[PDB]
Amino acid sequence: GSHMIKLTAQQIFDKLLDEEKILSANGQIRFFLGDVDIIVKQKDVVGNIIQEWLGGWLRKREIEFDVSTNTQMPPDFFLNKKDRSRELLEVKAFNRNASPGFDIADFKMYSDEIIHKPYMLDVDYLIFGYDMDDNGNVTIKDLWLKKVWQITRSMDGWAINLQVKKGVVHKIRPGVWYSINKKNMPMFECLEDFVSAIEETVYQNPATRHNASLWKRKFEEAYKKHYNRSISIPRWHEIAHKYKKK
Amino acid sequence: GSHMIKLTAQQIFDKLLDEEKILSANGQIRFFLGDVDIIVKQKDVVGNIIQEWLGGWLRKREIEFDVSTNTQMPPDFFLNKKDRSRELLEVKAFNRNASPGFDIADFKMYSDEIIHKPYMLDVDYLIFGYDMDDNGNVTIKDLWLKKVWQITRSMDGWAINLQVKKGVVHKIRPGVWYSINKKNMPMFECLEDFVSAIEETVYQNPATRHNASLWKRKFEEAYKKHYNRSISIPRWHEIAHKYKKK
Ligand SMILES: [K+]
Ligand SMILES: [K+]
Ligand code: NA
Ligand code: NA
Repeated sequence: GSHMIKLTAQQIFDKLLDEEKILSANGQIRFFLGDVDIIVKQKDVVGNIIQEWLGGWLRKREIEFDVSTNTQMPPDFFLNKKDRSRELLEVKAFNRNASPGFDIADFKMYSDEIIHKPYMLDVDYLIFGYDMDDNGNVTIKDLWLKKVWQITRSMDGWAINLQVKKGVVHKIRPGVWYSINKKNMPMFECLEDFVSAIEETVYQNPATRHNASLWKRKFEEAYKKHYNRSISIPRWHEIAHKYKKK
Repeated sequence: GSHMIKLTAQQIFDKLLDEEKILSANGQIRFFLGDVDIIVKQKDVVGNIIQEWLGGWLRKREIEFDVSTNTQMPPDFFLNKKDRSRELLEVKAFNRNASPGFDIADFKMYSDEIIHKPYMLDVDYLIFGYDMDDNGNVTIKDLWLKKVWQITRSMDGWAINLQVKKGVVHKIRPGVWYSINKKNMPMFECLEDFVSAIEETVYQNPATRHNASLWKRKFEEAYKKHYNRSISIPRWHEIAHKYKKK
């Protein structure tokens, strides 16, 4: 009939890698109508549909989950139906030939979110590095399971890597975590440093400066409630050198 | 092996209607990867892919054609490989629940094109009125084969229905030819009236006014060369009443 198992993000990662054999797998978008079917070669559609496909893959393996009603904020899937603060999964996809084109989240929303819901910082990002050839055959060249702090970095002029347009801050932007090329700007080494960057960015950004004063304390108390454990966020000025050039 | 037939636009229209049974047919976009396949419910992708599907349908029925290298101008298919001025096919698709969302062509380009290539006015438009339900099943609710003059009309403030933004003319826009509701603005009754609208629109539009003086003569001579037959384009002022309100 129906025997539904509960899985974690690491089990899903490992299952796709070993059991599905995702790295060697082949796939393609296809449109059927009447008695004719054709390949579909629209390249931008692949990234939006991998998330839907994992949905179908989970649902076909009887794996237990809920879906997120908010597209703007993480997560995409709740892997624990009874605990919606833990076992949280975000699916991301980008064309592997170029740098990662996905966004993490609007900075203003995310800086507020992680005070109210610090457990969002422990969301797992299942990232598909996909590729589509000229014939339309889609393949997953790379697959990753990473934390938000593992896929972001600092930038020039701001504490965290941002999308800034005409001096106005928008979305937190990912770095190139996978490159063996050792740049002057590496990814954040730990959660505390990422959060330290967020803290300072709150003050740097004129839009979010109004709630910069209390931010550190408010976050550390909120982390304590939800995790029953203190966390020490270093000052950005002390740790900035690890992530900048000079 | 391969027995390839030559068809005309009306034969293709009738074949789809009776032999394919397009009106009662069912279809859907679908993404395969590994061993999981899912429905794809992105609604904007359907319109772009019907054109590709007809390509596949022609190619699977051994039907002879060439494809157009220019997306901005008609046609999409050349149904006569030896005569690329005749048997020209444009495929259009719109969601049947709303009014037609497709464009005919940029007006500046099209006003110049029909002097150099008057045979473009005899292009056949195979128009798919499609629909996608909540489950993702695509159906062709209506199918039409029409001329450009049968799917356009006048508007308020210009001789032909246009997309105007801040007093700047862009694309020729289709009317609602299919509606049994008899509006004050009907579609053009014949080719000559459509062309009369184009002629006047050339002068009305400040961008194309520089070549408005000679336009009528230049067009009528060009029509004569290509068709070996004179054509009389009426003055727009005389016929405007048929297409306006007052
Ligand atoms: K997001
Ligand atoms: K066109
Ligand atoms: Na979400
Ligand atoms: Na074309």
